Amino acid sequence: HDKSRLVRIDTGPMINPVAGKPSRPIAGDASFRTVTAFEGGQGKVESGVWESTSGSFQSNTTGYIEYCHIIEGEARLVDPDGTVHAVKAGDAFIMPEGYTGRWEVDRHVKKIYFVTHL
Amino acid sequence: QHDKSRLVRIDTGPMINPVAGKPSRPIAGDASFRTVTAFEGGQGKVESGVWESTSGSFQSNTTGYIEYCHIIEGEARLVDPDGTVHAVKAGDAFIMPEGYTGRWEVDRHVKKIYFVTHL
Repeated sequence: HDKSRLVRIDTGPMINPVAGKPSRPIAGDASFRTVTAFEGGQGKVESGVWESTSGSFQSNTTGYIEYCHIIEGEARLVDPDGTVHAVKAGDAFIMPEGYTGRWEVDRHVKKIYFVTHL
Repeated sequence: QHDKSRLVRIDTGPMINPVAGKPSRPIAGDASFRTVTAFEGGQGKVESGVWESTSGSFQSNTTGYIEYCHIIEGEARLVDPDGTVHAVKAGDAFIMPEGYTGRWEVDRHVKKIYFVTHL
């Protein structure tokens, strides 16, 4: 990217998505597709689109803060103490540094992410 | 304030106790801002919340930080230094890179979620 050109996040059909799988699977066989939209701050900042199929898996954001904006489908985030957060298209949230809750995806979900490494 | 084991949800409902502001580089129309901070982290490095502007135009200057914007209501145009026009409306997400100096043109009213990371 260049300092004088706005970077738009394309929420249309994913171009050359990267395949992935959760590193902390719980249940089901969730698989991921990601497209990076932006990289800056000498490797410390990244943004793009991510998709998951059904399943459950644990987060660990030790070392970074992540903003999420659900754009399609739905999921539940369940904090370590059991507090359930139902998220659906249009919902925005932040996983603070060192967040270790889990994702439960009944069907399908897509989000925009913005990550800042500390 | 926040805790590492509690998800932080950004309230996109009515602005509660917003802080009033004005553009640093107004162009035309006396745009007036309201901001509500949702999150502060990384010992001053990261801030996120909701921001609104009334009609008008103003020039940005993001020297020292990267800003993610997600339009949640209304619409605007962002015009890059070279004249490239970006029409933005509800649901559109974009990033102003560090040192961005394009301008905003708000015909009526616009509201966005912002996430800023200082460099």
